[PDB]
Amino acid sequence: VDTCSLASPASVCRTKHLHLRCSVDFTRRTLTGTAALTVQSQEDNLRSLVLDTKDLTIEKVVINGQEVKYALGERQSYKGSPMEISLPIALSKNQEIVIEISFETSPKSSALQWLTPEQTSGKEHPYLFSQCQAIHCRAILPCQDTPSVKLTYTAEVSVPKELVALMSAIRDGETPDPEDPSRKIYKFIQKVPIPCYLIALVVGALESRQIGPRTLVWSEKEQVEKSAYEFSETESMLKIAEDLGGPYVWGQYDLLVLPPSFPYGGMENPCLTFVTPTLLAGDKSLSNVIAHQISHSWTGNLVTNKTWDHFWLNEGHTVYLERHICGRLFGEKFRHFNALGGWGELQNSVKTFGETHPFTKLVVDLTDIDPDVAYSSVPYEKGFALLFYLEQLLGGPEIFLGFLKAYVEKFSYKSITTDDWKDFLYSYFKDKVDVLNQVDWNAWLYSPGLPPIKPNYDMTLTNACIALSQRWITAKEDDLNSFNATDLKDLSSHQLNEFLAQTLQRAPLPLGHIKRMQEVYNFNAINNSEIRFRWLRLCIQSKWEDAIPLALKMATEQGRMKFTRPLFKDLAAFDKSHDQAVRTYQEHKASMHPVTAMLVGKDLKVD
Ligand SMILES: [Yb+3]
Ligand SMILES: [Yb+3]
Ligand SMILES: [Zn+2]
Repeated sequence: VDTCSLASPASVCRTKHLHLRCSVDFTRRTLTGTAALTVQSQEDNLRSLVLDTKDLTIEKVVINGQEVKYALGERQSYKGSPMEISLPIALSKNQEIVIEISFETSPKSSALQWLTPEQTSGKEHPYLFSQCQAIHCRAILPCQDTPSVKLTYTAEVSVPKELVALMSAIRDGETPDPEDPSRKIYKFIQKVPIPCYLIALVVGALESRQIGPRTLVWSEKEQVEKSAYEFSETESMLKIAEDLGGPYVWGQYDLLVLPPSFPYGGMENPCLTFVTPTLLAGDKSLSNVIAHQISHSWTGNLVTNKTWDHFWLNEGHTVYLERHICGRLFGEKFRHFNALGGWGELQNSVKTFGETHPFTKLVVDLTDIDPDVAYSSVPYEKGFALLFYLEQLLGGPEIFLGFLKAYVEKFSYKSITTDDWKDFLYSYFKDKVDVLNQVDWNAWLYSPGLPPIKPNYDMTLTNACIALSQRWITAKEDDLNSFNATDLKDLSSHQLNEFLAQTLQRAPLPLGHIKRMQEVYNFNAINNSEIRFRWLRLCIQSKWEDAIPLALKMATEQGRMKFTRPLFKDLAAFDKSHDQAVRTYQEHKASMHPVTAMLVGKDLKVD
C-alpha cells in the first residue's frame, strides 16, 4: 500500500505501457492530448479502477472506441484528486485493456515550469521543463502515480517547429506536424520498464554536442561549450559504474543543462539526466553530482523504492556508489574525505530539524506528509552512513561492493522495501549473521537523530581544513594580521569548501574576522556555487550588511533549492535584511518554480 497514491494499488491492476500523444501550447501554458494506458487486471471480475490526477482537466475517457463513465473525487491537498473509471466489460485476471484519456494540464501544474523568453539564455524563445519526482507525474497525466508500478512508454510531442522536445527515453525521429505546418512532432521510446516519476519532458531552443560514445550534452547555445568541458569525465564515470553495478541497460546517457530555476542539483531521468547550471564551476570540481545521477541507472532506476517511505534505498545506495566512483578516479583518501563531509552534512540536518524530529528517521511514514516538505540530506547521508558502517563491519569495500552488485542483479526491474533489502543482506552475508546481529537495526532504521555508531574515517585530506577553521575560530583581534592568501595555497577547491563548511558549523564569527577573511582570501571573487553559497551564509549569519545584496542576488539569479532555501532563511533571520528577503520573495514568486515557491513561502512564513 502506497499512502502517497490515491490510485488502485499494484495488487488490483498494473499499468504495463503508456502511449502519450500531446501538444505543448506556450500561449495557454498547457500540455493537451491523450494518455493511452495499457492496464493489466490482477483480479477476477475487475469493473473499475482509480488513477491519480492533480489539477488536470479531463475531456473524455475512451475504451474499445466508446466513451466511458468516470468521476473525479474531492481534492486531497498535495495528493490531488482520484479519478475513478467505469470499465465497459468486466476483466479476468491477467487480461489487458487500453484506456485512452483526453486531458489538459493546468498552467499551475506542480510538475512544470513555463519560462518566458526573458527567463532564458537566448531571450528569443520560451522554455518548458518537468520534474515528476516524487509525486508530480499526476500533475502531467492521469496515472497510478506510485513507484510500486513500472511501465514502458512511447510518446509523440507536438511543439512549435523552431524548438526541440526531449524526454527520458530514446529519440525515435522527428517529422513536421501533419495537422499544423508551424509545428514539429518529436517521437520517443522507453523500452525498459520504469516507475512514472522517471517520465520527463523539456521543450526549448536546445543544441547538442557529443562528449562521449553514448553521451550528448544539451543546453541553450550559450551554455553548450562550458557544459561539454564541465562534464567531460562522464564516459569514464559510466565505465566505472558498469564495473561496480553490471551492464548499463539504458542505451544512451545524455545530459541536459537546465535554466537556473531547476530545483535540484541533478535528476536521474533515464537516457537524459537533468542538471543545474550551478555545476558550471569551470574546473569539473562539482562532477560528483554527475557520478550520483549515473549511479541511479542501477540504484533507483533498476532497483526502485516500492513507496516514498523507503526513499533511502534509492539515495543511500546511490551516494555509496557515487563515492566509490569518485574514489576510483581520485583515490581512497578522497572517498573518505567525501564520506566525512557527508557526516557533517548529516550533523547539520539533524541540528536544523532537531534530534527527535520524525524527518531525521531513515524510514519515514509519509501518510499525510508532502514528500517535498520531508525532503532533506537525511536519506542521503544517514543512508550512506549505514552502508559505510556495514562495509567496515563486513570486511571492507571489495566485499561490500560484491553485495551491491548481487543486490542490483537480484532486484533489477523490481520495486522493493527496507525489509526486502535487509532480508537479502542477511541472505548474502549468511556466514556473517553474528556480525549483522550486533547492528542496532531499530535505531539505524526507525529512530530520529544521529545514528548510534559513527564509522571510521581517514582524516588525511580533512586535517588542513580543520586546522585552518580552528585557527580562525580561536583567533582574537591581535591574531587577524597573521592570516594571508598563502594559507590557501595547498588547498584544493574541495578543501576550501570543507574549510568553509567547518567554519559555518560554528557561525557566527565576529564581524572583524569575516571582514579580514574577505581582505586576505577574496572569497567574494569565487564563482564556484558551493563555495560561494557557504561563504555568503557565513557572512549573513555573521551580520555583514555588505553581503546582503550578494546573498539576495544568489538566492534569486538561480533556484537550486539547496542554495535558495537557506539563503532566504538566513536573510529572513538577519534583522537588517528581513524586509528585503520577504519583499524579494513576493516580487519573484510568480516567476519561480512552483515547488521552490511553495517551500520558500513556508520557510519565510509568507502565504
Ligand atoms: Yb526507430
Ligand atoms: Yb592575543
Ligand atoms: Zn538522488
